Amino acid sequence: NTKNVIRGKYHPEFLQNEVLADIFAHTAQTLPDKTALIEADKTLSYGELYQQALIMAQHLALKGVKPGHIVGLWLPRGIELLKAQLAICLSGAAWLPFDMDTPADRIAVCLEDAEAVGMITTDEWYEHLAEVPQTKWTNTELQKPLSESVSLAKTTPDQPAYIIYKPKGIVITQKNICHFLRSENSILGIQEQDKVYQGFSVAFDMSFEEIWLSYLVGATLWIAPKSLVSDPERLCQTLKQEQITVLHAVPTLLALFPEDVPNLRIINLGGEMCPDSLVDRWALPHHQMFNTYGPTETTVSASLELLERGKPVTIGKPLPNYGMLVINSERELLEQGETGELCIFGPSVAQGYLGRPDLTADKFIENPWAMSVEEELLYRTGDLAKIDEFGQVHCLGRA
Ligand SMILES: NCCC[C@@H](N)C(=O)O
Ligand SMILES: [Mg+2]
Repeated sequence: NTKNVIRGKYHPEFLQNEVLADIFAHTAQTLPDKTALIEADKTLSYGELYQQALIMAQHLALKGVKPGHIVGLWLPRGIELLKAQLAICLSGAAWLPFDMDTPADRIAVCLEDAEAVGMITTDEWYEHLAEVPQTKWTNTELQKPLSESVSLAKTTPDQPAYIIYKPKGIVITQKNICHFLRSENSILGIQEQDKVYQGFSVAFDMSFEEIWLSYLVGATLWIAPKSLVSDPERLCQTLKQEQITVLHAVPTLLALFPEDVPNLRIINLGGEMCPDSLVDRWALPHHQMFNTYGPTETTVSASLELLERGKPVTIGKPLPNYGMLVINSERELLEQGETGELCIFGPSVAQGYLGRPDLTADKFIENPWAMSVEEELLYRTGDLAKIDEFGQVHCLGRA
């Protein structure tokens, strides 16, 4: 019996024998005629999206892409970016996402580091990649008709699903991300009826909360243009105009909203702990306001907190099947109250840092207190924390 190890709810059924392609293919076959993507006035259905991405994936397979390969992704915000991400996924490979504003030299560095077999871009952007040695395919050429269908080798849960980036490549597995999706959505509860704002760059974790939760339940995505992403008041009006029901964002953006958006079902605030003033402003009755915390090394999020006016803001309790404990300099578990390094365990702990066994073995360590085979690996956040007399974890800055 120990009050110094804090777990999320027990849900072994969130650990399935699945991969991202399985989740999306299920959603697309179940709701082919449902609209999946919205870009201004263009709309694509789940069935249309699935077929187009499958054609692109067969083209990747023809060009030599197989499960376990890493494919760079660099396209403008929009339907084509998401379709290309999905095409990489359907091919069985993991994608390395690049923000719109990534300099070509950084792209080259990341592709080299990951040993990527190639990357997807557009014709317009293809010219900008002269100094990139790796193979560069255009969505256009990958969308050409095929004279015969190509069988796609399936990938395994232990294979990478994506790699998030001097550069540190964090390797997230199919297992990691599929479990994270099911775990967080058991609490958030994104529904198929929802209309979800898609404003994050695919290089950030919260883009997964936007896109792939929606894929999981078949919600509809309204993809924000680059112009809108930097205009909080124009965005505050756009959310009302399009009647978006789900918004993932960081506290500062919400704090820059002039009025309320009453038609927002769920408000998931990542990035930073929400200030009390923003809670009192937005934790309204017709709003379910959440604050999600977690390092990229444990798949998007690790804990989630339901915000309420007058309830002090904390990082919440771990997500289902996630766990948190506090250790000291000697890598040994501390009794409650005595502060130390916050560590996270569970099935969504990343594989580690790509091609850097030194640092990986330094920060991903054996868990001597695992109560199952999914808890055998602790990621040391580098944060300092303590468990209070309420079983709640409190962050206390960096080490
Ligand atoms: N919901 C989590 C917020 C995003 C944070 N994990 C990050 O590393 O960017
Ligand atoms: Mg991090």
